[PDB]
Amino acid sequence: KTVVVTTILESPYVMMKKNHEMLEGNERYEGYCVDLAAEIAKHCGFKYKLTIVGDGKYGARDADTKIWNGMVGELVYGKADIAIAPLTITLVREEVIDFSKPFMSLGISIMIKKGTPIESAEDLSKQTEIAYGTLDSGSTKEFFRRSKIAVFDKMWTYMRSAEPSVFVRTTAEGVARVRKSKGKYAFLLESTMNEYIEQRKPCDTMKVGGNLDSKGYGIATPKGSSLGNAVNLAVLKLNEQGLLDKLKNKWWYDKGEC
Amino acid sequence: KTVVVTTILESPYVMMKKNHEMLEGNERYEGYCVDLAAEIAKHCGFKYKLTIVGDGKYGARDADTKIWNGMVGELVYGKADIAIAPLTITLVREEVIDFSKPFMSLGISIMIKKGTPIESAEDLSKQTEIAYGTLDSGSTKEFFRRSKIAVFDKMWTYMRSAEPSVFVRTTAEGVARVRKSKGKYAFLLESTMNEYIEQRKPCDTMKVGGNLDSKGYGIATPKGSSLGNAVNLAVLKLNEQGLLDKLKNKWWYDKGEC
Ligand SMILES: Cc1onc(C(=O)O)c1C[C@H](N)C(=O)O
Ligand SMILES: Cc1onc(C(=O)O)c1C[C@H](N)C(=O)O
Ligand SMILES: [Zn+2]
Ligand SMILES: [Zn+2]
Repeated sequence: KTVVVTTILESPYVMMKKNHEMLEGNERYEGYCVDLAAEIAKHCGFKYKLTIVGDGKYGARDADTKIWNGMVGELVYGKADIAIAPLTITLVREEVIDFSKPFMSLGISIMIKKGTPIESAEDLSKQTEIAYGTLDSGSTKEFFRRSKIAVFDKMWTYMRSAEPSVFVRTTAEGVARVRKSKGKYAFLLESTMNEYIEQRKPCDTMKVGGNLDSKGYGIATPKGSSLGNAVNLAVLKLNEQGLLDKLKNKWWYDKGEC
Repeated sequence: KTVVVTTILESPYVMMKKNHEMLEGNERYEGYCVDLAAEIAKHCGFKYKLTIVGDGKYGARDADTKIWNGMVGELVYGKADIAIAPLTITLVREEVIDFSKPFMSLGISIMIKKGTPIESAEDLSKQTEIAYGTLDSGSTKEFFRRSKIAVFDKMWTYMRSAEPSVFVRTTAEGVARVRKSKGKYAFLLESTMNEYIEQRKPCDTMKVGGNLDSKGYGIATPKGSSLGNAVNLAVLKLNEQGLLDKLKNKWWYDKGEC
């Protein structure tokens, strides 16, 4: 009866409340996706339980086991009823799970420590001094690996065989690496996260150039799930009423520190 | 077995070629959606016939008869198998037809004749010498009618009662009205069209301010159509491969004349 929602601890989408240890259930969490989940559930008429994905991953199929990990895996193997998180709609995922229309629009972007002499993906691909990588088990990494576009293919060829590994387990790891490499490391991540970090202390990173592509986040459900239709219509309704724009302003800029 | 595609004459999505009169069938047309249709048909493996929507409209429901017009209507009443055009994904439409994930992201925008003292929707709403309206039977008009946001709610109350009518039958009429009103008419239309016209002679218009919202265009099919699934996956692949971005650059800026 109670809908099991899988999500991920990724600021500002889902974060632990400062006093979480003294709270119970859903009240332990706060953020863009926590607010969105409450709204979706209310408009669809269901009770739910927020659960943090076990492996803390978004979702990718292991090439040798062919088993899906992350929130995608939670949906595919029946551990969760729905995923409400900054989960990117992609072809490989849409083949195994359903997605509502996008509740957020974004694109792969470049994050640099302020002062880094880099203004585009082309700038990165033509140099070697500054290292650059992406998030593991994410859609950005999958994008580069499967891209036939000149500049991106070249970037992927470098990243896949760069040593030490230029990939990170979480965005927080990528951000920290950018901040500590004194401009010698650039991080490729979605514009949404890039823009968020750019508004947080110590205000030493920035998004440079335009986005490399265009995509969106969607609320996901198991393939053929009955919840799918209601959830999709709810997302459209909430977007048309400006709720999503309000949540973005609330968590990104109203609370900005820079 | 030939798929009947309903579309609309809206540059640069679908336009008649210069020598269209000596051409036949699909060959008569060119544009972003013409190229998209060919790609979709190729990847989904079907032959098709492009047909221009009879009433030249996108799609809205008549409040009294409850009858859908435009391309939406042709899908709903079984006149076309698919709609490949700059058709906006909205709640009221999704309730009667199916939409693929978006192939283009955009938002409502403000078109002004260069020099017009307007920088935002708030500005328009706070004044009256400059009239403004939108396209009839389109998603922008519906947006304003259904929006509960203060500023947009106010703008709607004004447009719905304005006399003469501030509404137009086609974007071409709206653009023409802007160009001939010596700055006394502002046109509310989607950013895609606004940005296109801004790169067209006589280069006397421009998009001002940011978008009023975020939405997307989707390929539409009759609710429950067997084609929906393949088409949706086709759109996702084309976007990930960079084709959609390629077509945008091809029809918007590579051919810009300003
Ligand atoms: C968040 C987030 O921020 N940046 C990324 C990325 O993959 O670069 C992600 C994960 C991505 N949305 C996905 O794999 O769904
Ligand atoms: C194109 C196009 O460009 N501007 C508009 C509009 O409704 O303002 C439209 C129509 C809209 N995409 C729809 O009603 O689907
Ligand atoms: Zn804690
Ligand atoms: Zn192709």
